[PDB]
Amino acid sequence: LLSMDMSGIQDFIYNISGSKALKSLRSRSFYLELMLEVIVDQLLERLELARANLLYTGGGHAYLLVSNTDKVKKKITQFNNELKKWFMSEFTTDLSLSMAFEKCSGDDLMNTSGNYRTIWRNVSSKLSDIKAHKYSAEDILKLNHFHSYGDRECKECLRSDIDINDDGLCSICEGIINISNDLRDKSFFVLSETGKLKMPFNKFISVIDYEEAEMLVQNNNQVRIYSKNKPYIGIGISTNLWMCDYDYASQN
RNA sequence: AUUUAUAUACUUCGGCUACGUGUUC
Ligand SMILES: Nc1ncnc2c1ncn2[C@@H]1O[C@H](COP(=O)(O)OP(=O)(O)OP(=O)(O)O)[C@@H](O)[C@H]1O
Repeated sequence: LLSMDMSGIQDFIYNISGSKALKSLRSRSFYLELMLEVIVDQLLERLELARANLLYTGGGHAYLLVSNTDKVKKKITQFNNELKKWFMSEFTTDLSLSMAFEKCSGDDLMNTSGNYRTIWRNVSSKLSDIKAHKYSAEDILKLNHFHSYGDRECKECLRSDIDINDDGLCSICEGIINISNDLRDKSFFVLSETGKLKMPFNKFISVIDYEEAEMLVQNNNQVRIYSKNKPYIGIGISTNLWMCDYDYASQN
């Protein structure tokens, strides 16, 4: 039973002070949500496994029931290592993820003597105490010695480490603005290798409509269409992602 | 030269901080 926790959502989502703030917030919550979705899907691809194995997602949590094999464990550990590398490379304190798992048996799941709750609490506890130790030695040394030439804080996004560009905006928040602009009109989001917004596994997210999504399907491209609460799509890798995106300002 | 001594009605009714504008280089 594998559990994942996102570290810093309540902080990173609430460093917004600009005039376009509302557009980013819809884009920022969606950005974290899509991060979690793409990372969990990518994990399930590593496990050569099915989507039905995801028991619960939401907030910064995720719950999976995967095979108890040494192979599974080595893959989980390796992907955790690469994952931690990537987040350290992009935000380094604002967002982190945690991995944890604890053995369970069939007798446990069948609700024999309430041990289901015992294992649930055990996995929660291991997830919540592995967050104490997040950084090995060499990583913490690696952070502290970068006399690296960089620019200053993003206006929309409060971050010293980030480097601003045109109009005093960094790349990440400008892409956030663009995808926010596209949010209200277009309903489908694609996982593509060129795209707009930087995403974990060397991937990028852009926006599509059902027709060019269809062409992408007949383009046999390794794509995952992520939708805005649309059933009956039947387009490639159908992913009716569950999200509430409402704005009265678009009713004018 | 011998009785009043101000009396009742109404004791303010009608009509209820706008703009430049919030954030950064
Ligand atoms: N994409 C998101 N955008 C905005 N708020 C979110 C998003 N995802 C989750 N949240 C909410 O923000 C809350 C605060 O997140 P927080 O940073 O405290 O991390 P967490 O997931 O609760 O875990 P922990 O605090 O143990 O690290 C979450 O509990 C959740 O309800």
